[PDB]
Amino acid sequence: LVHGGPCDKTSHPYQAALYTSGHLLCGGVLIHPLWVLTAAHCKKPNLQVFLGKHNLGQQESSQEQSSVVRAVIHPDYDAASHDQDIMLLRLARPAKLSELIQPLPLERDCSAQTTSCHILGWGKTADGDFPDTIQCAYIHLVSREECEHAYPGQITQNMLCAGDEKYGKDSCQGDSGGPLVCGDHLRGLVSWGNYPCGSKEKPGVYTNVCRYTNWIQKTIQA
Ligand SMILES: *[B@]1([O])O[C]([C][N]C2=[C][C]=C(C([N])=[N])[C]=[C]2)[C]C2=[C][C]=[C][C]=C21
Repeated sequence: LVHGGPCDKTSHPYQAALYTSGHLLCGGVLIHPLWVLTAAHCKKPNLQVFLGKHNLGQQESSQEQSSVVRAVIHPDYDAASHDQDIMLLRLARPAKLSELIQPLPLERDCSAQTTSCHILGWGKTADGDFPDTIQCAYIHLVSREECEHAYPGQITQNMLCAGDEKYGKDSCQGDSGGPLVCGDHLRGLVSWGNYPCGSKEKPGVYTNVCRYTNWIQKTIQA
């Protein structure tokens, strides 16, 4: 997460840390006591979901860990374009809910216009290093049109754009599948964007969570 600051330890109960081969691969959102939402490109062997995490370097009294029973990738994911970049992870055990582990409600209405949002994660920072402490950034919902010029012919009804004009706060490698929270509701998931990370000109591209209400429910109820 570029041009951000360390998060308030209490402001991210819904945050998931996805691990593979012993290193942080992705982010995720606890959306149900048994389910983590993430990006589909995060499908890597033997995923280990860590909930209630703040510092990845230290062991914490609030941390909980779980293996993945099932990883459900949207049937229409196109890895070349990131179209339908959504995955559902069935936790081995229903997560021990506390004040530091809580599900986050998803924004079902595609109409909703709370441009005032934020990103969070453990992706590579401005110094080029992976932070042990989770990074935050307040950002705004960038226009369909600006994305249509920043990214020529690479935006669909399944993608949302977000960024900050003044500082250029953006998501980066390691933040994949992390939440875009708007009005205390999940609006999107870190999918892709610009290199090097920075939303000055070219914003960050996110998965459009509202487009997947019926898919998520039909996968949770299966
Ligand atoms: B993952 O964490 O990172 C890459 C994609 N990285 C990325 C994310 C956001 C932005 C942005 N907003 N400018 C740019 C680049 C893909 C990936 C693949 C497998 C596992 C994890 C990731």
